[PDB]
Amino acid sequence: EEEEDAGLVAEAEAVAAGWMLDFLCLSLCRAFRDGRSEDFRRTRNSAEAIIHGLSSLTACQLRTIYICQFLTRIAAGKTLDAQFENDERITPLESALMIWGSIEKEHDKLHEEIQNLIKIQAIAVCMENGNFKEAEEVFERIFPFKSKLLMIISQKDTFHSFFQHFSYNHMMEKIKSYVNYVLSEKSSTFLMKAAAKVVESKR
Amino acid sequence: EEEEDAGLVAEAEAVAAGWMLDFLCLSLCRAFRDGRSEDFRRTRNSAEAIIHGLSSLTACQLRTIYICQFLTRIAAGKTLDAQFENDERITPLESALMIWGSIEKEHDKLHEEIQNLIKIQAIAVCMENGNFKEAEEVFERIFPFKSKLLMIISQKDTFHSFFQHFSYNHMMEKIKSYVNYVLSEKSSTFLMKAAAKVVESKR
Ligand SMILES: O=S(=O)(O)c1ccc(OCc2ccccc2)c2ccccc12
Ligand SMILES: O=S(=O)(O)c1ccc(OCc2ccccc2)c2ccccc12
Ligand SMILES: [Ca+2]
Ligand SMILES: [Ca+2]
Ligand SMILES: [Ca+2]
Ligand SMILES: [Ca+2]
Repeated sequence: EEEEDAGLVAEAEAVAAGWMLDFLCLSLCRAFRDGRSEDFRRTRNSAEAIIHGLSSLTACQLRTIYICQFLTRIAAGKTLDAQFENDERITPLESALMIWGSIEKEHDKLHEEIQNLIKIQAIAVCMENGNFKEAEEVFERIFPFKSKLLMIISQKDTFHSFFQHFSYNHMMEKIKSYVNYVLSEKSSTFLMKAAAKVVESKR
Repeated sequence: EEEEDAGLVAEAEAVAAGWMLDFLCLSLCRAFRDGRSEDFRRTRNSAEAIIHGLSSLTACQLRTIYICQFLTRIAAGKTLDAQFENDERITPLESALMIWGSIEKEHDKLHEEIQNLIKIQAIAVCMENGNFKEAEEVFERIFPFKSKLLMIISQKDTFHSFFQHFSYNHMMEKIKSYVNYVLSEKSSTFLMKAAAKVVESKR
C-alpha cells in the first residue's frame, strides 16, 4: 500500500513537472519576444532545473525544449565565449542552426529565411569580433549566396553592406515572428489558463 | 491596451510562480522525509530558481521558503565545507538553528527537542571531523546540558555516549516527524491537488 501511495505521488509530481515545463517554455518565448532579457535569463534557469527533475517527455515537450534551447543560443549569438556543444568550436549561432534544422516543424518560407539569416550572422559575428580565421572555419561548417560571404571573409570587410541587409536585428525580428506563432499555440497550457482565470476573477 | 495585456500576463505568471513554489516546497519536504536525497537536491535547485523569478511573497510563502532552507542546511549538516551565511564561520547546523528559532511557528515540545538536538549535533559534527577548536567556537555561539558538552569538547572524546543518546539519526527522525505535519498541511496545494486528480482519473 505504501509503495502504491509513493507511486501515485511520483506520477502526480511527473504530471505537475510537465505542466511547469509547459508554463516555463511559454514564459521563456514571451520574454524572448518582448526583449525582457533578465526575465529570459531567470526563466531559462527555472526551465533547465525543472527538466532535470523530469524523466519522461512527450514528443511535444521535447519539441518545446528544443525551441527553448534555440532561443537561448540565439540570445547568446554574439557571446562567442559560450560553449553550447561538446565540440568547443561550435559557435552559439551554429548551435542554434543545428537545432533549427532538427526541430520537427514545417519548413515554410519563414523557416528558410530564419535559417539563411542565422547562417549569415554566424559568419558576421566572427568578423565583428575580428576573428577572421574563425569566420572562415564557421563558413566551411555551414556552407551564389556562399560566394559573396567567402569574398567578404577574405576581404576582412566586417562592416559590409551585406551584413546590414541581412542584419542581426532582421534575424531577431523574423525569429520573434516565429515565436509569436509558438506563443499563441500554448498560451492555452494548464498553468497559464488557470493563472489567467484567477487574475480575471480578481478584476 | 498592450501595457494592460502585459500587466495581466505578469500577474498570471506571478500566480503560476506562487503555485509552483508551493508545489516545489511540498515535494522538497516529501523528499527529505523519504530520504530520497538526489530528488531533494534536484528539487532544491528548482525551488531556488523559481524563487529568483518571484518578487512578492505572502507570509505563508516566506514561512514555506524558511522551512525549505532549514531542511537544506540539516541535509548539509555534516558538510562543514558548506557556507550558508555571509559569516563564513557559521556551520550548516548553526545556520539551521538560526532559521528554526526565526520561523513563525508554535514552540511546542517537538520544536524544543529539535532545537536541543541541533545544538548537540552542531558540536558533535565538529568533534567527528577532528575540529576540536571549532567545536569550542560553535559551543560559544550556541551556549547542566551546557557543562557536559564543554566537558566532552575539552576531553576530545568524539565517540562519547552522549552523542549516541542524542544522535544525528535521532535529530533527523524528529525533524522527519515535524516534516510529516508540514506535508499534511499542503498536500492540499493547487498544483498537487490538480495533478492527483489527473492521476486518479487515469486509473
Ligand atoms: O542553455 S541551453 O540551451 O544549453 C539549455 C541546456 C539544457 C536545458 O535543459 C536541460 C536539458 C534538456 C534536454 C536535454 C538535455 C538537457 C535547457 C532548457 C531550456 C533552455 C535552454 C537549455
Ligand atoms: O540552499 S539554501 O538553503 O542556501 C537556499 C538558498 C536560497 C533559496 O532560495 C532563494 C532565496 C529565498 C529567500 C531569500 C533569498 C533567496 C533556497 C530555497 C529553497 C531551499 C534552499 C534555498
Ligand atoms: Ca570562442
Ligand atoms: Ca524529420
Ligand atoms: Ca568549515
Ligand atoms: Ca515571532
